[PDB]
Amino acid sequence: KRKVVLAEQGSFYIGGRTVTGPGKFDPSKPVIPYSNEGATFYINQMYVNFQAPVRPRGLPLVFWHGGGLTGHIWESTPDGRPGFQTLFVQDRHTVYTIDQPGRGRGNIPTFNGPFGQLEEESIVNTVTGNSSKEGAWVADRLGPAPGQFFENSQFPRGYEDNYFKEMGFSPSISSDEIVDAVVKLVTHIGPCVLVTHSASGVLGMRVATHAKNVRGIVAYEPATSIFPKGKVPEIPPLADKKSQIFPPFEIQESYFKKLAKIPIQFVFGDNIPKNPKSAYWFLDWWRVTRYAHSLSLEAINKLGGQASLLDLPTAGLRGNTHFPFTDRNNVQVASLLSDFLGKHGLDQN
Amino acid sequence: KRKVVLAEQGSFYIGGRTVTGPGKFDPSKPVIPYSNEGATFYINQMYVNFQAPVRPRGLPLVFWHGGGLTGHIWESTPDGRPGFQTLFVQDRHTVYTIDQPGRGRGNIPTFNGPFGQLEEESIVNTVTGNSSKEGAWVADRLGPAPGQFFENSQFPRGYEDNYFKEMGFSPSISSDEIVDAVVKLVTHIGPCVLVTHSASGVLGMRVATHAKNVRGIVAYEPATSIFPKGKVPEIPPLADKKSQIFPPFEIQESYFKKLAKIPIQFVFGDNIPKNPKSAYWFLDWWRVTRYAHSLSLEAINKLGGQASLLDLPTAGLRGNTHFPFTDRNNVQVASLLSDFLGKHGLDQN
Repeated sequence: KRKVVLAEQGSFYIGGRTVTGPGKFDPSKPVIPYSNEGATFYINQMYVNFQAPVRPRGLPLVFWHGGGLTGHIWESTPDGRPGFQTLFVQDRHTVYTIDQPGRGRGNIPTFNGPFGQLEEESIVNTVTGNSSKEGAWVADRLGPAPGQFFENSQFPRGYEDNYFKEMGFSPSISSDEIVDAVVKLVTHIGPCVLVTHSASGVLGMRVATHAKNVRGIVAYEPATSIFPKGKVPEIPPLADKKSQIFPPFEIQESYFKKLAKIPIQFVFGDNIPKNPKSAYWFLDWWRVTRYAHSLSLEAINKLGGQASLLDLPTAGLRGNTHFPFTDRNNVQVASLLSDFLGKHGLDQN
Repeated sequence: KRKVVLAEQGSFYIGGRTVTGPGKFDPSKPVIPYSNEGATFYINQMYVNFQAPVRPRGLPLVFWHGGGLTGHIWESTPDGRPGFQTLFVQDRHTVYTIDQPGRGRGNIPTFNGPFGQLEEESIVNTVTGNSSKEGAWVADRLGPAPGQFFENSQFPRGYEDNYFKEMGFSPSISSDEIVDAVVKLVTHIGPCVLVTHSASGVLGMRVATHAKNVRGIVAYEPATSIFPKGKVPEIPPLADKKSQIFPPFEIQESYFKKLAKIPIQFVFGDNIPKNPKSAYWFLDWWRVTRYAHSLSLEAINKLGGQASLLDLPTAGLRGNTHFPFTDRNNVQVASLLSDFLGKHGLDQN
C-alpha cells in the first residue's frame, strides 16, 4: 500500500514577476543588513512538485490545495496514511502538487520594511487575517462546535494537532496572479486535469476558461460559486437573516461557456444540513453554498456542459469532512475520482 | 538516473506551540471575517518530508535548508536535475527534508491584525527583512557582482530566475524555537545524520549538543561560527576595516564538548579569496567567516573531536557556489558526502 515507483520526481518554480527598489547595488558596501537599495525581488512565484510513474496512463493530475493549505494535504493524511499523490501515482498518473503563490513554498511577497511594503508600494497588506483552530473546526465540519465530532465522522480522530498545524495565513496576493501562475503551469504540462479544493475551486474554474489544456475538473467542496456576469440567481441569506455566502464570481459569458466543453465534477462530503441551522453558522453557510453550486452547475449544463454534483453519502460514503481526500475513507474517495477519470477516458493514452 | 523506488513516502508536522486570543468562540456567530476571539493558533511548527528506500542501509539523513530556503533545494536543482533527496534514496538511505518553522510549509506565525501581532503581543516583528536578488548573487558567490559569473562557475546558468525564486524572507522566530523543533524531530527519528547549509549550520551544531541521536554533521558553508562561552578567539574585521562577520555563537563548554563525540565536516566551495578583498564585501565576508570556522573546528579537535574542513577545490572540484548540492557537479559533491558517511560507519546497519 505504501510502495511507490517513480520514473522521475522533482520540483520547480514557475510564474511570478519582479519588483525593484530605488537606486543601485554596490558590491563593496555591506550587504547585510539587507536593503531595498538596488534591489530586485522575485514575487508571487509558485512552487510545483511532480512525481511520474513508470509508464503513465492518461493525463497528468494537478492537485491544488484549499485556502490556507499547501501540497502537504495531498502527500499524507494527518495520521500518516498515503495521500492522493501516492494513490494516483500508484494509479499510473503523473502527479503535480502545487504550493500556490502566497502559501507554503510559494512566494510570500515581503521586503525590508513593514510586511508587504516595498518603499511606498504596498505589494500585499501589512494587516493579515488567519482562521483559528476553532474556526477551522467548524469550517471543515469536523463537528458542529470545537471539540465535538459528528456521529459518522471519517476524521482521523486523535491527530487534531497534526491536522491544524498544516493551516496558515495567506497574504493579499491578487487572485489574478494566482490564476496566472497556474495557467502558466498548465501551458507547461500540456493536457491535464485540475483537482481543486475549497478556495481553489473558483480559481480552477477560472484557469480552465483561460487554458484549453484543462481537460477536466474535480473540485472538492469549492468555496465560491461562479456564474455568467449579470446572471447570478437569487441566493438566500443565511439562517441568521444577516449573513451571506461568499459573493459569487462573475465572468463574461464567452469565458463561462468554455466550462461547458469539459467534464466537471463537484464533490461534497457529509453533514451539510438540508434545512436552515441558525445555531451553527458554518453548517448553514455550507447549506447555502452547496445550493449556489448546484445552480452554477445547472447554468453550465444549460449551455451544453457536462457538470455534475457528487454527494459522497449518495455514493455510500458516510461522515466525510471538508477534506475527503485525507479522511479515513480516502481510498474509497480516490476510487470515485478514478471512476470519473475512467468514465471520460482521462486515464487512457 | 531519475528512477526512484520508495518503500514509503510522506510528510507530517512536528514541534511548535499554541497561542490564544481573547474571549470565547461562539459557533452561531459569523466565522468569517476571521477573528482572534476565542482563538487558538498553532505556531512555529515544522514541516517534515520523508522518503524511504527498499532495504535501507545506515542512518537516515536529515537535510536542513539554509537561510531563506526550503526543502526544494534538496529535491531538484534550478535546472531540473535530481537533488540530494533522490541521489541519497538511490544510495539506499532514508531521507528526511524539512521546512523549518518560519519557512515554506513551516508555520509563519501571524493572526488577525498587523503582521505577527496577536492583540498586544508581538509574536514576530511586523517589519521584515529580505535579501535582494543582487544580495543573494554575491552572497552565494555566483560571481563578484550581480549578473557576472566567475569563469569557473558550477552554477546552472540560464536558470537564474528559477534559482532566485526559491528564496524568501523569514519572520523573527527565536532560534531557540527552531532548534527545539529539530530536536523533537531527531527524538522521533532516532539516530541520524544532519546535513546542513548556511544559516542551519549553527542551528544543527546546537541540535547536536542537545540530541545524542545526531551521529554526524555535514555542513555546507555554515554562516555562523560557534565557540565555548568566553573562548571566542581573535577574529579580524573585514577588509573595509569597519564590517564584521556574524557574531559567533557561544555555548556552555559542557554542551560544546558534545560536538567532540561525533564526526563533523564543514564543506566549502570555490572563489573564496585568500587575501583581503575590499572591493567585494561578501567575498571578503566569506574569507573571514571560513577562517572563523577553521578556529571553531580546531576548538572541537582540542576537546578530542574529529572535526574537518573540506575545501572542494582540494578534492578536485572547481567553481562551486554556496549551494554545492545544486551546482552542475552536484553528483560529485554527493559522492564526497557518501564517502564521509561510509568512512564513519554511518552507511551500515
